[PDB]
Amino acid sequence: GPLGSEGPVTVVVAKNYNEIVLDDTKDVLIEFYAPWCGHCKALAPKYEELGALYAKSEFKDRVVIAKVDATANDVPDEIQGFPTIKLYPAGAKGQPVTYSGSRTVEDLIKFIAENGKYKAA
Repeated sequence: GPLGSEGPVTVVVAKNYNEIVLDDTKDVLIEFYAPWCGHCKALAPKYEELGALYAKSEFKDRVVIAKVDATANDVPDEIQGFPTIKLYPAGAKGQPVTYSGSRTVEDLIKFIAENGKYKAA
């Protein structure tokens, strides 16, 4: 009620980065960004919306969309910059998709269900 915002997306830190992305029993969506980057700010509200969208509405107990920062944490995966979007298909621990630049939200959603093994959408 009084507090509806705050903590909208799932949090993934080096302390639980592996346990999460590893979870093949469910759909995982990790997005890396920088707290100083501007382009990331615009993608912040977008990725945050769709995140909680299915995270609780459709795949409440099947999908997990979290966002990590390149400042300090696990992030074993390499990055050219940051504005990155990876999707781990449930059951396929070796087929993470890599976005070449988010253009819209409709594309990010259709991707999770397209590349995602669980079809989180």
